[PDB]
Formats: sequence, structure tokens, C-alpha cells
Amino acid sequence: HLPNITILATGGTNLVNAVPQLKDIANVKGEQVVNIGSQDMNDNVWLTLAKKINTDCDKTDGFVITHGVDTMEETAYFLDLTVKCDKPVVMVGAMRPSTSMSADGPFNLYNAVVTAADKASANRGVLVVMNDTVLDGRDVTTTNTTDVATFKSVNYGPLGYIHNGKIDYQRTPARKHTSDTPFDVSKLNELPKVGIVYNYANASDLPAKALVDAGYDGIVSAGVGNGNLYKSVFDTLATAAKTGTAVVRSSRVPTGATTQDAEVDDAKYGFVASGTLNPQKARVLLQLALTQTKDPQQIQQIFNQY
Amino acid sequence: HLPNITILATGGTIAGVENLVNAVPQLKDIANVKGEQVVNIGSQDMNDNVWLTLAKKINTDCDKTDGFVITHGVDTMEETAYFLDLTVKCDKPVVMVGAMRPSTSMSADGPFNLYNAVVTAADKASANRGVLVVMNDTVLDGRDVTTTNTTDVATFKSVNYGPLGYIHNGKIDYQRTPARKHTSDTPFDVSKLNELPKVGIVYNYANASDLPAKALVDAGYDGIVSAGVGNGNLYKSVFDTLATAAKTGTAVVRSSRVPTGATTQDAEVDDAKYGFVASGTLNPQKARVLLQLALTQTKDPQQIQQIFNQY
Amino acid sequence: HLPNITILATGGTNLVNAVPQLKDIANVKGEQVVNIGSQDMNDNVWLTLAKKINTDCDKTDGFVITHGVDTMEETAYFLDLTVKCDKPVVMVGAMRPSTSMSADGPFNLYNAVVTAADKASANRGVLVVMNDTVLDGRDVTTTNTTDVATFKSVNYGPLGYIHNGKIDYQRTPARKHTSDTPFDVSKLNELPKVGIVYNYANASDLPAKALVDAGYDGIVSAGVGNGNLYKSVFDTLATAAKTGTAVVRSSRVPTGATTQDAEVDDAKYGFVASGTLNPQKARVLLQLALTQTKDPQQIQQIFNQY
Amino acid sequence: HLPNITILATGGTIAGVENLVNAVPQLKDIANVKGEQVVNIGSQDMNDNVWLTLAKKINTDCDKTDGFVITHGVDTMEETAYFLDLTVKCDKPVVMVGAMRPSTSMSADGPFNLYNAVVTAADKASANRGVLVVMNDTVLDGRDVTTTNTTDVATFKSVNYGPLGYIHNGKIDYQRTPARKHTSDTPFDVSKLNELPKVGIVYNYANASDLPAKALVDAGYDGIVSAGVGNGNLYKSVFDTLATAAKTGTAVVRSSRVPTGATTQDAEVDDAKYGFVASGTLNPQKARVLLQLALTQTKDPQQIQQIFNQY
Ligand SMILES: N[C@@H](CC(=O)O)C(=O)O
Ligand SMILES: N[C@@H](CC(=O)O)C(=O)O
Ligand SMILES: N[C@@H](CC(=O)O)C(=O)O
Ligand SMILES: N[C@@H](CC(=O)O)C(=O)O
Repeated sequence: HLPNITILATGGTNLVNAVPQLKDIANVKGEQVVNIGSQDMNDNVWLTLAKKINTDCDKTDGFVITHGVDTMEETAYFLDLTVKCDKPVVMVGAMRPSTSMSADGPFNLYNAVVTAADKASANRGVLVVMNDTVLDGRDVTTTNTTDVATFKSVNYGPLGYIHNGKIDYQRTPARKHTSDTPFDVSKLNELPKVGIVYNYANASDLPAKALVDAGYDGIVSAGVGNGNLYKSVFDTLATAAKTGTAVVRSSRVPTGATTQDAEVDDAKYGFVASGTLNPQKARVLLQLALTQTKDPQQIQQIFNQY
Repeated sequence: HLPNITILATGGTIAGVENLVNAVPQLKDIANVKGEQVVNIGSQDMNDNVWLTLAKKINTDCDKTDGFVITHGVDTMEETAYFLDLTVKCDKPVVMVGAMRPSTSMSADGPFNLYNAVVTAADKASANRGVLVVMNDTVLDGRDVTTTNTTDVATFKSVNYGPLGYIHNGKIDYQRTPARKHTSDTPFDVSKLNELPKVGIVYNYANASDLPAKALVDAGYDGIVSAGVGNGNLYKSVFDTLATAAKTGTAVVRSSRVPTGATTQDAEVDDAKYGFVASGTLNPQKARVLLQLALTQTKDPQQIQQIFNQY
Repeated sequence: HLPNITILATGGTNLVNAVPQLKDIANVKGEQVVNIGSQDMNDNVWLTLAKKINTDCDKTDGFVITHGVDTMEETAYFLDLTVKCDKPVVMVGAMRPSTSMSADGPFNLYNAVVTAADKASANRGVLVVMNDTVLDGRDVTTTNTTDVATFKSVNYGPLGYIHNGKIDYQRTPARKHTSDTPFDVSKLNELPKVGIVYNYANASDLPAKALVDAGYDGIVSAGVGNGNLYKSVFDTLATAAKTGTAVVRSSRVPTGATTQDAEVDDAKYGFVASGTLNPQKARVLLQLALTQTKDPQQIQQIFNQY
Repeated sequence: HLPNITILATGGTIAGVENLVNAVPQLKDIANVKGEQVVNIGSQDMNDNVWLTLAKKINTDCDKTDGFVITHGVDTMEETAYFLDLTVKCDKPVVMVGAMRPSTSMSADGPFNLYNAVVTAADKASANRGVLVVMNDTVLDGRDVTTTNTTDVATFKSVNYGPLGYIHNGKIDYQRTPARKHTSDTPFDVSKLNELPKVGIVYNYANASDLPAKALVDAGYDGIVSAGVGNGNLYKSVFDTLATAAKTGTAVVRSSRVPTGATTQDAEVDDAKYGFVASGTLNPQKARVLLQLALTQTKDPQQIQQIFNQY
């Protein structure tokens, strides 16, 4: 009568006991995949998750991945692009310690299972479920350092709200995800090297130079305003792009697109505009574009479709 | 008698400085306006020398005028605004203004923005509130104000503590003032400075490279601001480079790439152990501003922390 | 080579001269339908618009309706439910006077035409286009009394952003609209009478009583919190609902759903929960539900599908 | 020595009053707590007599304690908070708190909310800021605070001017204080009042019925608050009834159903002609609070407007 839901854990908090109400909604199995703080999240853990989900797809009805809040939005988007399973994959975390007063973890997990168990949640991409809300893996980001309500889809809004164990879904992401992407990670053991550099007044070119000297496959710029670059940084990246380094212009600004056709001649320089992808998200999609192409023009079209 | 307001321009026109005043003839309903082109750069190219130049000029010309408007690009306006909020000693209003659409475009926001900046600079009630940013009918404090959207004319917001007042029909209802110490309540005296201490910013994300932090350490930087994940957390490699650096006297401030909320003391990072400073609600580019100035007074991490708790 | 776009005007500001750049994107024809401040918007103007759009659908490629900001979100939702034309219908207005400095009207109109001319805008329901943003008629609302950026889809987010005359659409409303609704207004000359009453501390039952004595077809409650009712008001509405008055619980609270299964036994009283529809929006959908049914249970299902 | 804090409870439990304290045993790390159940209603049933009772009690018991916490339903908390912000004369912190999830539910917000309300009430720095609402780790002022979402634990926000401070690890960094006059700076003295003037609220929308406004006028209401469209505008029929009413001495305040921003003077409505008052940033339920109190001092629309410009 109830769904089989697999909980993949990536850090701390067993739990069918800790949240006995899960037993009313699904049959939960749990697997510890890794045990890290999500500030140490890395390419290895990403590759492992995509493979496990892709491998175990026919063994369960849905997945819930328990993950730290810090880089949750990076992992969600990585999984969003590399997961080929059609069944729900829901990521979830907690803003407050397990043992703290009014800990958010218990109900978050419950709502995460609810979402993973809902047949209406399939084919919507990888999801993040926090604070009573279903959020798509592409647009979701953490907006506050301490607030329980931190997770928001700050450009295009949530897909659905959860009340009394039910979801009214009113949206679904248009950008292609999961089984509509060509990214296939099944045989990779490492990802292309992509770095992020910050722009601000009197910015040093040294961070950008250090990535170029290291032979990085790509560099994402956390630009100022609509993806602009401090002069030093621009000169160094203009050079990296003609030398075999893919360059993506994003923005430190927390909402809105870094657009083509603004102050930067992207085609003269061989640069790609990230659109609404923030820098860490642009990194994800740049690493994956680089397993398929090094051509700035092709990379730009990937940035326009996923 | 209308107040004398000086516009200091730092770039192009938003409605060069002579052209912008003729573009907004309604300004003479509200002030006697005088412009000087101080520099003419896109704010993506803003730098320490423009900051020194501006502060020294406001401080030198304070008695010559009733108020200042600074026209400035949107990209780094929040940085300049805060630098000035900590270094100007003039206690007449200093108001920063820019525009999100070009002066020539339909529904160009610069004209009315400039008008509202002048209103604000002319209001006696604007004094002693620190350095201000006026955008989209709203008066914002130089410390909290940041750009929130790549394109929206309403992008400028004080995202943690809110605006100071709203402007309707040429009048301001002020309801808030910044409690953090500013202007003539800070110890920062830039009158004799020719340069500012070197402070770079490094970003944190999954699988972050330590190369950017190492590059700043090898260049002998006086300070590094971490744009951390979540509540100011750092990826392993970045943590290790910045712990070493702080041990050899680099000042290290933990801020956050997360766009609202404080990087707090007493969370996952043991700051006192490492010699690290928590930025509070200062975002990375803003923490840079304060750390640069802190480093003109002290290299001690505990004193730098107290500076991060008072300004 | 260019779309035919019809501008229907409902108030003040010809305009192909006033915004000469329209000529680059469409061939614009203009018709003054009525000339009111939108604070005086009414059932008559609504019926007229739906009929005109429905009648003139095959004569144009898209519609733009210039309307005041005050009740724009009411008209947009009414048209959203009653328009049977498959072609874009875009509503637009201005926060600042025509003759004021940095007037928003010119570029708003331009972006409204851009949206109406985009083939990607069809089949998305009736839209509102303000401040560089494409907003669905159901969720859109005015959030600030004076801000140019006032129009937001505060529950589910915008459908698309407009940069340099192009729209990246990433969302579309799931709730049924336009030709997927049974509301057909082609032969109606009046709508059912629906009133709105406000809740607050020590609230009078007199507003609610006055609607009941008048024989209103329906009453929408702008409830407190999650759609709750001050005791006086509750008693009067509990009575209206058993007497032939349909009762919809909405909320004065500007975001979120008024849910079923919270503090109010909806089925015991014969009440309907508005969900995310604010009171003025709930009124629109209640007036239209009442042209089809007076049954609280059927009305509730209409509130769950449109 | 820990401060003495009194909890006045107005309804059910959020973690009756004796049960809530045993539910949050950590409170005795931070205060010596005493509870009184003052009433026990859902706040959807809040009313004038509870407001009179609360204010008179805080004012009577001010010397008996170091601070007050009022547990209260979320629905009308923003109303109570403002009534009290205008009538309490005690200059120790008064802090309102509630919960969005039931005490029994998973991840119940009431426990930690109550804890944070006590922290706030015990902080010496909380005094002289007016009446406060503490929800979701945030200290909000009683004038601006409103509920923004039907269900979200983070619903409480000061939507125009922002919060006063944020609470982390039991400490508050205060950065703002309300400039509008409150508490012992208002003239409103409710010590001898047995009731409050009658003020109803009418809603505006397309094709709005005038019946609700007529019903209030026929009942002899002392005041009516319009929940206008846009910048406080009124539908024709509603305008006409309320113009007539103001002409016969009903006070009429224009507010707005729009959830942020001021209902301004000098927009489309000629207030001085009609004898109408602009609410400013007061939302309709909040404008009711101030108008009720204004009507204890004056029935003159110009004096009522000045009251709407100062409090
Ligand atoms: N820094 C922690 C925060 C959390 O547990 O959510 C982590 O990301 O693992
Ligand atoms: N990038 C430009 C944008 C503007 O004009 O505001 C600048 O910051 O100078
Ligand atoms: N009150 C005016 C505002 C505007 O022109 O947008 C109207 O709705 O017609
Ligand atoms: N309607 C309830 C909700 C709550 O417990 O806050 C009340 O206002 O009392």
C-alpha cells in the first residue's frame, strides 16, 4: 500500500525511529553514502551520487538525499543535470542542529519523504524541499546565513507548497533536466577543473592568473552588476579564453540574469554569459559542458538550454 | 533661498556633468547645483585611488556647500558608499546615485533618480545619517545597501535592516537611522593616506581550489576576505591556506556568498583559535572595505573583530 | 513581416507616435473601449473586454490592454478565466504619470507589445507585463502603493523576464485558464453579486449582515491569518451559507493559501477555502463559479482547478 | 542574578501558561519567569476589552518586574502589538510572541520562539524601542510588523522599514529603532477608559458594494478605515458614502489593501476637500488602531492627520 523510499545520507542527522511518522507515508530504507560537512562537498561525492541513483533507480519508488545547507544548491543542480532516473529525487537539510530547540530537521525530512512519495513529483527534475516548499534544483539557492526559510527559487519561484502532507504543484521547470540532457556521468571518475573568481573594486588579477597557470579547463567570473569584470581581471580572462580556458560570466548579484548584449562583447572575447545561473551553479554546468565541448559558441548554447 | 548642492561625477551621464544638469532642468526648483567631473570610469573599474580622492575632496570642500550628490555606476556603488560612510568627516549629507537603464533608453531611470538624490541632499533631516544611496524613490544607508538584481531598476535594497525613508512628491519620511558608527564617529582618517592596505577576496564552493588564496598569500596581501558557504564556512583547502596565512600575520575575515544574514561568531568555526574575524552582516566586498581601513589602525585580529562589531 | 497587435485602452495614457519604437516590432491598431480610473473598474467593463477579445480574436495576432494599476490584478484574472482566444492577451499599466520624470509607461507598453508579439507567449493565459517581467494573470498582484516594481507573482513567481526585446520563458501556469475553463461569458449582461468583508480585531458583523440582507449571491471573507473569521463575522457567514449565500474564505495576508483542514470546519458550515486566491481574486472566481453552480462542494472543486 | 520576566498569556500554549514554562525548561538559564493567564482566546477573536486589559495591566505592574512577554495568536498579533506600542507607559521591554505550528507538531516553532522572546525581554538594550514582536530569530517593531504568509514560520516581517535586530546564540545586535513616537511619548492614556471608539474597516475592489460603508454610517460609527485599491483609492460608491459620512463628522482614514508602501497625501484624492486622513504606511487594521485612539483625543480631521504623521 505505501511507497518504497530510499534515504541517501551525505552527513549527520536510524531515523524511522527519530521521526516515527515516516512509517505512515513510506517504507524507508537508509544508506550512508559519505559523511561530510557540505562545505567540503566535492566532485567525487557528486559522481558517486549520480551513479548510485542511476544504478538503483528500479529498486525504489523515490530518493531523498540528506545534505548540508552550505552547498546544497550546487549538488542539487549537478544531480539535476546528470540523473537519468525518472523517479523523484528530493534533497533536504536543516538550518538548526538536530538537538536544538525547535529543530527543523524532523518536519523537513517528513516533507521530503512526502514529496518523494508523490507521483505528481516525477518528471520535475531534482528537487529541494525545505520549509514546506518544493523547489527546483536549477533555481534554488540559500538566501540567508541562519534563517530556517533560507531556500528560495529567487528568479522563477517554487513549484509547489506542502500543507497537511499534500502538494499543490502549480509549476515545473522549462529548462531541460535529467533524462533530457546529454550529460552522462556513468563512466567519469573526474570532472573538468573549473574555478570561480570574485570581482569587486581594485580586484587583484592574481586569483584568475593562478587558475590560468594551473591549466584550468574553465573559469567562472562572479561579476559585478550585470556580469562585468574589473579591468585586471578582464585582461587576464580575455587572455585565458584565447589560450584554451572556457570563460563564463556570472554575477555576485544574487538575482537576475547575466545577459548577452550588455557591456561585454562576448563573441569578440570567446566568453559565455551564464544567464540566471549564479557562479557556483554556472560552475556545475560549465564542468559538464566541458565533458562534451570546448567551443565557446557550443558552451553558450548549453547555457541557453539547461 | 535654495541650498547649494555639489554633484561629484565619477562616470558617464545617467540623464559629462554639465550635460546631466541641463538634462534635469527641474533641479533648479530644489537646489543651486554645481558639478565637477572627478573621474570618468565605469564602476566595474572602481579602485582605491578614486575612493581616496572622493573622501579627501568631500572633507576638503565640506564648508563650500550644503550637500553632495555623487553620480556613480551601479556595479560597485555599494562599495564606494560604505568606504565613504567610514571616511567622510563632513556632516552634511553625502548621497550616491546611479541608474540601471541608459540615459537614452525609453523610461530612463536616471533623471528622476538624480532629482530624488538632490531632494535628499537638500533635506536638513538627511544630515547625521551617514553616507546614503538614493535609488527608486528610496533612501538607503551606505552600510547595508547592496544591489540585488542584475537589471531591475529597483535592485538597490538594504537587505538586512531596511531603508531609512521613502521619497514621495519631493519629501522624505525618515523612520530609521543606522546605529553602527559612521562618518565623524569612526577613527579612520584618510586625509594623509596615499594608498590602502591590500585585501583580496576568495570564493568558496564545492571542490574549491586553494590557488586563489595561495596566490594572495604569496603576493604578501595584508588581508583576505573569504566569501564563504552558508554561515561563513570554508572549503577544506581554502581553510588550510587561510589558517596558515593568519598564523603568519595575514588578517582573515570570514564573510559569506549568501546574500543576506550575518556571518556569526560561535558557529562551526573556532575564530579565536585561528585568528579569524567574523564579518557580521558585511558581505564580502563590504568586509573588504572595513578590513582595509582596520588595517590602517591595527593588525591584531581581536582588535579587528571589535572594529567589525562597532562599524 | 511584423505582427498585428491591437491595443485596447481602458483609461488615459495616439501612441505609435508617443513610442515611435513600436513601429519596429508590430503594426499597432488602437481602440478606446472605455475611459475610467481603474478604482472604478466594474462587471460591465469586464464583460465588454471578454466579448471584444473573443469576437476580434481572428482579426489580430495579439492584444495589449492598457489599464490602471489599482484593479489590474482583478481584470487580468477575470480575462484569464473568460477569454477563449488562444492568442496573447497582455495587460499593462504605469506607476508614474505620463508627463512625469522617468515615466514607466513608454517602456512598459513597448515590453507589453514585445510580449504580445512573441509566439512563445501563446497558450500561457492572460498575462500582465510590468517592469521587464511577464506575470501570469492568476498569481499577479500589486505589492506596493508607489513602486514601479510593484507587480509580482508573489506565490509562484514570474513566467519570464524581458531583456533587449526577448523573453526567456521558464514557467507556465498549471491551473486551467482561457479555453480550458467552462466559464463562457458570451451571453451574460450581468454577473452574480459578490461582496468582500474584512476581518480584524473587534470586527463588526454589520458589513457581512448588509450583504446578506441584500441577497448577495456570494461573500468573500478577507480573513485573518489562515483565513479565520472574527466570531461576529463567523456567526453571520455561518448563517448566510445555509440561506443561499456562497461563502469563500480568503485572507488579508498577502501571500500563501487559505487552506482546508486548518481551524475552520468548511464542510460543516458549507464554506469554500480560496487557496492562494486573495480576496479580490476569489471574488472573480466566485462570481464565475456562481454562473454555473450554487453548490459549496462544486464551488470548492472549481477553487481547486482554476 | 537573572532578570524577572512576566509572561502574560492570551490564549493556548505555543510549546495553560504553567504548562508552557515546564515545556521550555531552558528559560531558567536566562530569566526568573512568572506566568499569568490573562484570557484564553484564539486571536481571530481579539477585541478592545483584551487590549484595555493588557495595557492597564502592564502599566499597573511595571515596577513588579524587569520585562514582559505576551504569548498571542499570530492572526491579529500585529494589531495588539501596535495598540500596546501606543498605550503602554512602562519603559521596560514588552515582547509579543506566537507560533505558526501547533505545539504538538513536528518541528514546533513555539519553544524557541518563546525562548527568543524572553532573551529579548531580558536584554537591557531592548528598552525604549517600543513594543516588540519576536518571531523566527528576529526582533520587530510593533508599528511596522505584519504577518506576510498564511502558514510560513517566517511570516512576521517589518515590510516597509525592516527589523530592529537579529537574535543569534541568545544575543541581539540591535541596528535600528523606530523613529515614530511610541509608549510614554504618545498622549494616549487608556488608564480610565472602559471602551474604545467604534471604527470599522471596508474593502475596495472592482464593482465594490457601498452597503458595508452605509451599514457602518447607519450604526453611527465614530470612524471608518478604507482598505483602498493602489495608493488608497476608493471605488465610486464607496467614495460617495464615505464623503457624505465625513461631512457629518465620521472620521475617515484612507489606507490600502496593498501590502507595502504608504497611502500618501497628494495623489489622486483631495483629502482636505473631503475631510479624509491618509494612513501613511499603516495598513488598514493598523490604521484602525491609531484612529480609535485618535478619536479619544479629537474628532477634527486635521488634528487626526497630524496624529497619523507623528505616531
Ligand atoms: N555546515 C553544515 C550545515 C548543515 O549541517 O546544514 C553542512 O553543510 O553540512
Ligand atoms: N557597469 C556600469 C553600469 C552603470 O552605468 O551603472 C557601471 O557600473 O559604471
Ligand atoms: N488610479 C489609477 C492609477 C493608474 O493610472 O495606474 C488607475 O488605476 O487608473
Ligand atoms: N488562529 C490562531 C493561530 C495561532 O495559534 O497563532 C490564533 O490567532 O489564535
